[PDB]
Amino acid sequence: MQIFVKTLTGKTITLEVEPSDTIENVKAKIQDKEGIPPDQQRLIFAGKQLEDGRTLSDYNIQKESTLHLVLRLRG
Amino acid sequence: MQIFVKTLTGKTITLEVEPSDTIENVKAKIQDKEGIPPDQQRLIFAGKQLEDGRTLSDYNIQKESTLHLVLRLR
Repeated sequence: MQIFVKTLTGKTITLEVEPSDTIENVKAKIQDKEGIPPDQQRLIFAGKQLEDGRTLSDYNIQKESTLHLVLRLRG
Repeated sequence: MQIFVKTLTGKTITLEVEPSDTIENVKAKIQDKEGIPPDQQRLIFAGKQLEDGRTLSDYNIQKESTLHLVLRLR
């Protein structure tokens, strides 16, 4: 399925994910597509900071939902 | 010299740079520190987006200046 990923600047990309992906898998797919380390990715949906071990579908993330990405600057 | 680099939420790093460092060099220094690819970085100084082949001193970025970093999602 396709979701959107959006930063605080409004920049938006599309990302192919599976509903059964863990958040870690989602961050890995962002890293593959964009080169951003997973530990640098804070992903937010509907108020909540998304946790790596949880699954997208369990957060009721939907087809064409948008995750918000914030840069962590962890290094 | 030291400069600061900040995200839109206020996350801050320092970098060791020279006035003659190109913007490409500085992005590569950020990649070294943070793992972020240079072509994924946009750096801004006091409203002005910094261009890869120019140097810090071109923008009158002196010691202890702050730059802001955003992702390009390129």
